[PDB]
Amino acid sequence: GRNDPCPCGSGKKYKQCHGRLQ
Ligand SMILES: [Zn+2]
Repeated sequence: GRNDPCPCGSGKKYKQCHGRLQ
């Protein structure tokens, strides 16, 4: 859903930015 809140404000990005948790 292009939910890249954080300081990205976009889509997909966050998953690669704040989506990974390892
Ligand atoms: Zn981010």
